[PDB]
Amino acid sequence: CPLMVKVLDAVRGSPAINVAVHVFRKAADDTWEPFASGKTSESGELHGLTTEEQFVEGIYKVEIDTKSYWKALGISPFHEHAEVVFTANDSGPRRYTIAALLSPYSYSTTAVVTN
Amino acid sequence: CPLMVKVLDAVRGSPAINVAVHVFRKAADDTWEPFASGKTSESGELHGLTTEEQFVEGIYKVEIDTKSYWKALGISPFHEHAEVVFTANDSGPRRYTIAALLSPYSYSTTAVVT
Amino acid sequence: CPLMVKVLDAVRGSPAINVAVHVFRKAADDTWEPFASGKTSESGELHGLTTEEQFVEGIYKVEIDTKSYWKALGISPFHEHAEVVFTANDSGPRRYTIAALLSPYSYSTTAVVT
Amino acid sequence: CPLMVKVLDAVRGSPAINVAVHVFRKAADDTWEPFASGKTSESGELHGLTTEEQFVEGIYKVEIDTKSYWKALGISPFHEHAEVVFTANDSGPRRYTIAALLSPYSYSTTAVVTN
Ligand SMILES: O=C(O)c1ccccc1Nc1ccccc1C(F)(F)F
Repeated sequence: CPLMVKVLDAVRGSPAINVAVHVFRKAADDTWEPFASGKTSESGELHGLTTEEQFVEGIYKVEIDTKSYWKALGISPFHEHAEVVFTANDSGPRRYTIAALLSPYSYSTTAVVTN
Repeated sequence: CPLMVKVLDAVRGSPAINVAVHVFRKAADDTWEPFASGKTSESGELHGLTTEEQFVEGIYKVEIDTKSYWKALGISPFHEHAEVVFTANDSGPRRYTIAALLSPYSYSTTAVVT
Repeated sequence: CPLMVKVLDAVRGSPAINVAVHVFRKAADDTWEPFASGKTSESGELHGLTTEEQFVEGIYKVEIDTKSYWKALGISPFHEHAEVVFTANDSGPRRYTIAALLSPYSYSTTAVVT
Repeated sequence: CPLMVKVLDAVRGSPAINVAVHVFRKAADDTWEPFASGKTSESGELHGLTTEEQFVEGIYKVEIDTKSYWKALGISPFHEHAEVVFTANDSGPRRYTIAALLSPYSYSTTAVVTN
């Protein structure tokens, strides 16, 4: 699993379940083309987004639909979504874990990169 | 000052100075059109981006060029930049403060609306 | 104003008002002796805790009563309080700003030293 | 595993390895008595701190020796350590995951509580 996304809820102290995640790859014409998508599981994790063969070097954007998540909980969020943009595999294949901690008016995101 | 941006450095424990910030407004055709831009001051703050008259309801994107900031410090950052996308509600007198705490592989952002 | 505290609310997107803050200094016998205290203002800030003369080198602990803050809002918090323990170096002119972003089950704290 | 601690490094984008962790329980005399201790593994995690039987209701303090961690990396940290104080099991046994994201002058901590 070269790309994994984990989302936590800072208000309820639990994984953020059923959060929609869309991944895009910057195309040759500087356009964002759909790469993969899914929803976080009961553990707040999303696996199987891509394969080592498909996950080539490039600039990727991980969009986390935080707005819909908070709306479903009856909380008016500030952000439309949380975006994480990064260059991947520019120096060989790596394993990426993109994590996000969500709050209605704030979010923190970090990345753990492994060989 | 309807919109203000503040950036901090979590590695050095100081304001993030000279950080480029670009603000965009979503156009009728779902395109991001330039709205305002500038660089954070010595206090890591950026004021005077817009006026109450110009800052109408809509979806705005604040792009913080974090990559260039870390590069200038000799640190390889993870993110290309930090983006904050939000809807300006306008309902009632409101000042928006977008703050971001930067680390090489992480960043936290919060909004203070008063 | 050598030491300043700022607290924000990540749930409501506003300053954390009326938050009790207690500052302690580690005594010669490794005990925490009261140093200063107060409550955050409408801007979520707390100034005038000490003076340059009184704020000598040493280990300080800033305790933020986060529990009471969330209780007053009807939210069951996880932490008893938020503690920030640091050493005041003094080496060179320095102002310390301790900031904390609060959520019911999480909090982030950073220090800005200028 | 009723109590687990996970520590990440926001500067290197990796788990924080070999971080000393001390857990204390507030005694009847308002004193902090040693409860358990250990060091994070290669995954930045610390398991086996206690058992369901030993982890009774009470106020616990998880002290993460962040200072030593940054010192070993040649970085002058701001905090002496990171402390997480919370009441546990006050309404029945729960599983607690205490996570911390570390930076030289900042740290974020969150808790994930499960049944
Ligand atoms: O640090 C400050 O002085 C500050 C002042 C105004 C607004 C935000 C600020 N800091 C900040 C910014 C983003 C995420 C967390 C914090 C924290 F944790 F610091 F609150």
